[PDB]
Amino acid sequence: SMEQVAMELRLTELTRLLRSVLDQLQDKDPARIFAQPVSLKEVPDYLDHIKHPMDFATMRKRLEAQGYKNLHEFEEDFDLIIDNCMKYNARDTVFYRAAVRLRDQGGVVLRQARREVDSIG
Repeated sequence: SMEQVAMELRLTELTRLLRSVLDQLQDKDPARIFAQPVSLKEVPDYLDHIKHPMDFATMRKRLEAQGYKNLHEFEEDFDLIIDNCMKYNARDTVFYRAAVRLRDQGGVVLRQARREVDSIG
């Protein structure tokens, strides 16, 4: 139908905007701490601690399959990256501190993304 196509064009445009948001968030991780999944070869107990692991490559795969229907879903995955790290790693670690900085800096980007998504519909 024509409606399905219009819906698909909106999803494609949301995907465009989320790709730009993802790129901007990932620039706030210059150490690439959150770039890839935590390795189960190197942290064999990880899934005993963290039930829903997340990282920027896994988000990018979902994104390019147009798997985020709305900004809320995308933010849920970003929040998992941060929140998983702040539980697994202690406060005094480069990892925890990297998450805090990513959270704080990403807040600004996500604030304007919400306005853009609402604004453009």
